[PDB]
Amino acid sequence: RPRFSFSIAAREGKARTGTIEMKRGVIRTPAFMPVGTAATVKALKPETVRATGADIILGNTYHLMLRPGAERIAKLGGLHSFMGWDRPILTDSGGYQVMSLSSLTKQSEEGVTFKSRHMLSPERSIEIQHLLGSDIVMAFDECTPYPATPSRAASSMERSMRWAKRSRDAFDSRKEQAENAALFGIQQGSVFENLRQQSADALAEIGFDGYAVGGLAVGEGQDEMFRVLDFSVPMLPDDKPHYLMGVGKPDDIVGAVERGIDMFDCVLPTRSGRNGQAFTWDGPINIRNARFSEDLKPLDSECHCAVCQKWSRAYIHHLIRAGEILGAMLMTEHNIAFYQQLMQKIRDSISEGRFSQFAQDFRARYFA
Amino acid sequence: RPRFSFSIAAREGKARTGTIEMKRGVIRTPAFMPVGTAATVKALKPETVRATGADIILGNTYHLMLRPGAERIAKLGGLHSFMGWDRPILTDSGGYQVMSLSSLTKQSEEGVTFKSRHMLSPERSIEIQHLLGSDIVMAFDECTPYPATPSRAASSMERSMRWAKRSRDAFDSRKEQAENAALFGIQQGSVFENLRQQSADALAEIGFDGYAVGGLAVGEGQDEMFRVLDFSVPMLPDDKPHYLMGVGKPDDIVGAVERGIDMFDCVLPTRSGRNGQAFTWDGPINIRNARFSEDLKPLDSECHCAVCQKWSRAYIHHLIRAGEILGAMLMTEHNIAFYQQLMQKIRDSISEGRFSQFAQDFRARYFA
Ligand SMILES: N#Cc1c[nH]c2nc(N)[nH]c(=O)c12
Ligand SMILES: N#Cc1c[nH]c2nc(N)[nH]c(=O)c12
Ligand SMILES: [Zn+2]
Ligand SMILES: [Zn+2]
Repeated sequence: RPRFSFSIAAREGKARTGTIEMKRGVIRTPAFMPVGTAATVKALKPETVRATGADIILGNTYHLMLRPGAERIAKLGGLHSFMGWDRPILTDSGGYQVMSLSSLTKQSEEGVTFKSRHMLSPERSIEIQHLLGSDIVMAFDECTPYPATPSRAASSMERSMRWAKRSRDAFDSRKEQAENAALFGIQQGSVFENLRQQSADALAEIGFDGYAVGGLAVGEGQDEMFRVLDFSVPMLPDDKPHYLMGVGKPDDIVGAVERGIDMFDCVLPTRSGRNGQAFTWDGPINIRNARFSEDLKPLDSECHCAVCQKWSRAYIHHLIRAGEILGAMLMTEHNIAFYQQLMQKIRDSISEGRFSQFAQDFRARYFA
Repeated sequence: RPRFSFSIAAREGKARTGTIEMKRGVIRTPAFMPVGTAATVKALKPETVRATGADIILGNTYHLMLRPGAERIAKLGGLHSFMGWDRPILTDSGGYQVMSLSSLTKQSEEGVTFKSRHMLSPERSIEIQHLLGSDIVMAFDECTPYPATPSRAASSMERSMRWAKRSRDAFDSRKEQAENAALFGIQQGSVFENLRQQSADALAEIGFDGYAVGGLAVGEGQDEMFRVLDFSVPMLPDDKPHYLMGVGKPDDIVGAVERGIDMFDCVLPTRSGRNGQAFTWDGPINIRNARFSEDLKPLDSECHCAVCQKWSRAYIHHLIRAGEILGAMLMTEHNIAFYQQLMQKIRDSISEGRFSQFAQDFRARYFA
């Protein structure tokens, strides 16, 4: 297999379906990436993640650099061996999380220093991702808070683009990395069209293997995110993957595919799983609700996951109410499976030229 | 398969190996029973429990009667369907737990009433076990606290024996239960030989499918428990299973088999698993200890479990230190697997007439 090859096998409007071939495996697109904080997809064995249909998972520069340490994981053989996932891993660069989780920060042109004292810069971020043995490396960016004035949004975007160039060069500098991994740039600009264009252009000029749409999962309502996607994704190179970071709910995902996005990540299925929220084709339910205490149906009536073929709502209800680990396990497995079944339905419907009808049908039921 | 058939296929000194055939399956003896509070073996899918080699698991009258409720589980189809375990289940009667976990109790000849207001009596305990669809029903007893004066120990034992007769008759009264399940009596008497004899005798006179040794897991040191086992187990009918309740550490188990016990249960492998204690043939280790942070070996060098073939100490160390659910999962799977491998080694060595040498060899290493 090649280092990186994105091929589009079918299209419908702005939506696309295909594959990314990399050395550790093939990624079917549009793709949902379970998130794996902190070298684990919470409450799932790797094999279980794979069984739900996941082709790739996300790891985080920020958390692993604090625990257990980037150099340590490198010493132990890389993230894949450490956690037992042998397929592609995309690592976020830390750009977001450093500002999100740190107890104290100092931002500067050089990078960000923080307490949880550490510095994170384009160079270090790319080095950490290297040490982890990431397959898809993210540029070190700044995720602009929402809302943002045009001035501050512009300043932030410009910095991110300078950091994008520094990320590129740091990646290319490391032969082993350049030859075996891929590098994705990250578009910023808040919700402003001219800034998103200048950002798209700076990224394309630098050149990346894929293009992420940053900053649209930090407060924007769906209508606003969709409006920004409407003009923003066509700015990106058509022949490269389009990754919407941090999105999202099943309906976010469907609308974003309708707008040209090929890759997604979100903690919602996992986190909300452990809190008792289960996704269904008729909308999300809270399994803790009293009305499920003697409900013998599965979580969802059509889901093929192992959880739905074996246990009832009533049981899972009991587990979560009891704070039992197996509840978290079952809820999470179901939710990730559901997300993967959604992606398959999306891929298949685009392949067959009936995606717009799928999206309409999905919405009708999900929102009923 | 018959309702109940215990056959002894080989012996060595007081130790025995064989099988219990029941309608839902065969139990290899000596047997370790993972404990399944509250309709779950914590952090394991049923299938995972089975894969470690478990033939039967323990459920608890006390906890399930409070949550989710005995009648409710009966409504939903019985404990086996509810939790997805289709093999034998032994249910404890509540005798122990009511006094152990309840917030307020009133003991009387009729039974125990408690707040966590509920009453538990021989009749209700047996009815609850029925409702759950238990395969091996335990008599409702009183687990005498340790230490105990001879007077109080005698009074407690006598009550337990009256309750044993009431348990027997309540069980026999329910045709469905009498025909498909088994009933085990429970010997009490504290550490006193004459009381253990009177108890053994009252139990044998009543007649049960198996005989448990109660009250030896509530403070007694090993030397004392072994001394009491030394005279107590020969008092029980030889041709019926001998169950030591609540025991124990791997070395407890080996010494108790040496004294004629065929069945064990304990929360140690599960609970201590989640707290970071892993069993090894060289003794238990605490995986949280700093010295495991870059240790690439498996939990144990010889263990065949899935955990030891796939993940390192270093990873599991990281998980538990991070309070990750997958740490609890992996630790628990390993620990139960280890317990089952111990039981297999015991069964095989008795079958081959080299159990006394196994026990000596085990102790030498484990205590090295
Ligand atoms: N919005 C949003 C984001 C979610 N994850 C992100 N990660 C990075 N590196 N940048 C981003 O803007 C975001
Ligand atoms: N010792 C001890 C025991 C552990 N579980 C028990 N369960 C019952 N019913 N009785 C017992 O004495 C004990
Ligand atoms: Zn499901
Ligand atoms: Zn193991």
